[PDB]
Amino acid sequence: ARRLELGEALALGSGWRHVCHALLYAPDPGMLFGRIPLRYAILMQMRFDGRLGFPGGFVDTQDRSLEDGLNRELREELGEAAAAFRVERTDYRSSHVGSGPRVVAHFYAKRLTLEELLAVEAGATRAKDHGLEVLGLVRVPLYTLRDGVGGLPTFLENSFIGSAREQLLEALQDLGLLQ
Amino acid sequence: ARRLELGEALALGSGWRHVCHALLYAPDPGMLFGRIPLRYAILMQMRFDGRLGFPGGFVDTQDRSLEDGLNRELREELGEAAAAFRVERTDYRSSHVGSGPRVVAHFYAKRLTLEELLAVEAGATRAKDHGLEVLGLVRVPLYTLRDGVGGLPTFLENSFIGSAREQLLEALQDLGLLQ
Ligand SMILES: O=c1[nH]cnc2c1ncn2[C@@H]1O[C@H](COP(=O)(O)O)[C@@H](O)[C@H]1O
Ligand SMILES: O=c1[nH]cnc2c1ncn2[C@@H]1O[C@H](COP(=O)(O)O)[C@@H](O)[C@H]1O
Ligand SMILES: [Cl-]
Ligand SMILES: [Cl-]
Ligand SMILES: [Mg+2]
Ligand SMILES: [Mg+2]
Ligand SMILES: [Mg+2]
Ligand SMILES: [Mg+2]
Repeated sequence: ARRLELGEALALGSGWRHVCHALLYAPDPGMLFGRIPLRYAILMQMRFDGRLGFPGGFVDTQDRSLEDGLNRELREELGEAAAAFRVERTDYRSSHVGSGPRVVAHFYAKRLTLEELLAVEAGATRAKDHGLEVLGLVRVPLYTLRDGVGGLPTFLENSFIGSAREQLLEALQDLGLLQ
Repeated sequence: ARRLELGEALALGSGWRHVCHALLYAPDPGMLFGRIPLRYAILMQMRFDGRLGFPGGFVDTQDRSLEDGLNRELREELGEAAAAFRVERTDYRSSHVGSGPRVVAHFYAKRLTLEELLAVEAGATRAKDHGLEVLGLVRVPLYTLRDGVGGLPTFLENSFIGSAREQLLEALQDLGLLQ
C-alpha cells in the first residue's frame, strides 16, 4: 500500500471512500509468569473473515469529520465503554491506499487507562457487531518468550487484514517496543 | 501427534502429565450480513504465545478425574460463567501424544446454549488468566465467503498450538460442517 499525506487523502474525489481504524492501548505494569513485563495492553480483533485487524470502519456521508466517523464505528464495534473516550486528530498516525477499490485507510492510536481498556474488553460482547463482523477482541503479546519464537514473533505470523500488520509494527516502533 | 485410546493414556506412568482442553459450542440461528448462516458459535482463545488454542490446562495431583481437572482449569481460564456447566466423560473425543515432553492431551467438545456461551464470553475478562495466559476469546468463522478464501479457510491459516487445528477440524467434521 502507498502512504499518503492527510491533505492529499482529504483532497480525493467523492468516489473515494474513507475507512478509519484505531489501535487502543494502555500501560500495564503486569508480569506474565511473574517475570515477563507485559508493558502495554494493546487491542486487536478477530474479524468475520478470519483475519486480525483493528476496530473501526467506513466514514459515511453524514460524518462531519474523519474522527466523528471513527468514533461512531468504534462504538458500534466495541460497545458503550468506547463512549468513555474520543479518538481525535491528535491521535492520527497515517493514511494508506492499497490496490483495487477506491478506499483510503486512516490509522490512529489512542492511549487509555488500563481500567478504560478493560472496560472495553468487558463490554464488547454487547456490541452491535459482536458475533457478526467482530468474532472477539485479543491483546497483542509484546514480549518474546525464551524459545525466541513464542509471543510477538508468532503473533505476527497470523493472518492480518490489509495494512494492519504494518500499522501495528509502526505503532510498536513509535512506542519504543522494537529497540 | 500419535492418537491413543483413553485406556492406554490412563495406563501411562506417573511421570506423564495429562492436559485437557475443550471446544465449547452452541447452535446459532444468526446470519452474517443477513444471508450467511453462522450455524454455531464455537470458542477458541488467543494464547500468551500468539497461537490460537482451546481453553483448558493441566490435570494436577489432587484432581480425582480428568474431567475434574478440565472443569477446574476451564473455570480459571474463562471465569464464573464456566461454572454453569460441567464437561463430562460423555463429551470426551480424543487423546494425543506429541513429540518431546511426556504430556498426553485429551480433547472434549461440550454443547452449550447460546445464552450460556455468550455468558462465558461476557465474563471472560474477570477470569484469573485474562491478560496473562489468555489474551482473548474468539469465535471460529464456519462459513467461506464469496472469494473462496475469507472465513474458515483463512482462519485455519493462523498459528495454532500443538494439535489444536486437528482437534478443531475433527470436531467440525463430527458436526457435519465440512460436507
Ligand atoms: O485494521 C485495519 N487496518 C487497515 N485497513 C483495514 C483494517 N480493517 C479493515 N481495513 C480495510 O478497510 C476496508 C474495509 O474492509 P472490511 O472491514 O472488510 O469491510 C478495506 O479496504 C480493508 O482493507
Ligand atoms: O488447545 C490445545 N489443544 C491441544 N493441546 C494443547 C492445547 N493448548 C495447549 N496444548 C498442549 O498443552 C500442553 C501445555 O501447553 P501450554 O498451554 O503452553 O502450557 C502442551 O503439550 C501443549 O501442546
Ligand atoms: Cl518463557
Ligand atoms: Cl461475501
Ligand atoms: Mg468495524
Ligand atoms: Mg462498520
Ligand atoms: Mg489454560
Ligand atoms: Mg492452567
